[PDB]
Amino acid sequence: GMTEYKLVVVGADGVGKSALTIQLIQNHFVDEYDPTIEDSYRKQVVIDGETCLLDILDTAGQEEYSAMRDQYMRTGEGFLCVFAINNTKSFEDIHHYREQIKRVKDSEDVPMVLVGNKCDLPSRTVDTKQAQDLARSYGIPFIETSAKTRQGVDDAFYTLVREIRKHKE
Amino acid sequence: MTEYKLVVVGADGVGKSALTIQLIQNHFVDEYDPTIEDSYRKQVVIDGETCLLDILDTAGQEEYSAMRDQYMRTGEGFLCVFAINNTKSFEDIHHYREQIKRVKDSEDVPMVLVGNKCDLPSRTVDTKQAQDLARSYGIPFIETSAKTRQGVDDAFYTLVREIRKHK
Ligand SMILES: O=C1N[C@H](c2c(CNCCCCCCNCc3[nH]c4ccccc4c3[C@H]3NC(=O)c4ccc(O)cc43)[nH]c3ccccc23)c2cc(O)ccc21
Ligand SMILES: Nc1nc2c(ncn2[C@@H]2O[C@H](COP(=O)(O)OP(=O)(O)CP(=O)(O)O)[C@@H](O)[C@H]2O)c(=O)[nH]1
Ligand SMILES: Nc1nc2c(ncn2[C@@H]2O[C@H](COP(=O)(O)OP(=O)(O)CP(=O)(O)O)[C@@H](O)[C@H]2O)c(=O)[nH]1
Ligand SMILES: [Mg+2]
Ligand SMILES: [Mg+2]
Repeated sequence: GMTEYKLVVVGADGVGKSALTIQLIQNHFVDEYDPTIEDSYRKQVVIDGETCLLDILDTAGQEEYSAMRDQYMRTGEGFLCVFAINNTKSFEDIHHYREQIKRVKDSEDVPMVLVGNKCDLPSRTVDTKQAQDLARSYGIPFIETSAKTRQGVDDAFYTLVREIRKHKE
Repeated sequence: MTEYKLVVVGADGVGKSALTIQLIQNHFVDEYDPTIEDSYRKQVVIDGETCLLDILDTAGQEEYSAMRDQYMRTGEGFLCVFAINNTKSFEDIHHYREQIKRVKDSEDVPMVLVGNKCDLPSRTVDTKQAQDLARSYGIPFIETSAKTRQGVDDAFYTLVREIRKHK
């Protein structure tokens, strides 16, 4: 009936990790840029008729983290790997997050969703096709999101829960 | 690429148009403008599949239901919408469900029960009562808000998944 899920939101500086989480939890867009150290949020949601208690870890994008990172990558059940569609460097950084999660988990089969955030902006530098091809090579879903409009936000989190559910079964 | 014909039904002022406009245009319509009949196309990716949604936004008023049996036969899936602060709109769900089943000549019709206006603290219809009704119908129940966009994609995507299973 009731199941807890530990979700981890990872990605480079300013991709919108906090804004995506705050949209899901508080139903509003944060226009401010306030760097995260580490925050966690709970949310009880119904996904495919099942009562899920989400425990979401919102991580720091700030580079030079071999600190606290391995522990949450070990504890986390599923990962949202976020890049911003107008930030090519954040997309190139996905390889590093994916590889480190796989290394810490000691598995090639880790519940994960590739998230292309800021899809409300007409300043795209990363094509949907290139990100779709990367997710296909990883064997993971790819979802374009906007923390501003809330487009794809529920889809990204719910898809990740569905991926965790499949892994356990 | 797959086309999906979706029909949004429900009583007067439940937010059928606002839910659709939020999905198609990513904005909330504050104004109340009664619908006669409108349709919208939207290309979306659902579970890796490119879907072309053809959404029919219907009238909540009886006066504009001349196409009702025809769109209930043509429609592949139905969003049956009530407003959580309108008990009469929840009681009206029985009529929409029964007419869809009658026109389709089947008890197995892709359908999602939608409890809209969940952003309002003026609820008159409990989540449990609506969950129990959806359970008795054997259909999913999703609470939505066209204002915040909470549950909107979940409601439309769930309906596409229900159609996909039926097919
Ligand atoms: O399933 C049920 N849960 C309910 C329940 C609760 C309430 N729980 C509320 C969550 C509170 C988490 C708050 C810290 N959670 C913070 C958090 N969220 C994360 C998400 C991903 C990864 C790590 C974390 C972490 C951190 N935890 C780590 O180990 C860690 C490592 C490195 C890091 O850097 C960060 C972290 N308490 C219970 C005690 C006994 C039995 C049941 C329960 C319950 C009641 C019930 O009637 C029936 C069923 C249930
Ligand atoms: N237009 C637009 N802006 C966004 C979106 N998501 C986040 N932003 C903006 O980007 C900036 C950074 O967002 P934030 O959510 O703090 O990113 P972050 O990845 O958590 C930053 P850190 O890694 O230091 O914790 C903010 O000004 C925020 O308003 C989006 O989907 N669209
Ligand atoms: N607070 C809140 N208001 C809503 C929501 N959805 C619709 N409304 C409001 O309800 C009113 C009617 O919405 P509308 O989308 O026209 O409803 P409708 O069911 O299409 C009306 P008709 O049946 O005549 O076509 C509008 O004022 C609109 O702003 C919601 O989720 N939350
Ligand atoms: Mg942050
Ligand atoms: Mg209308």
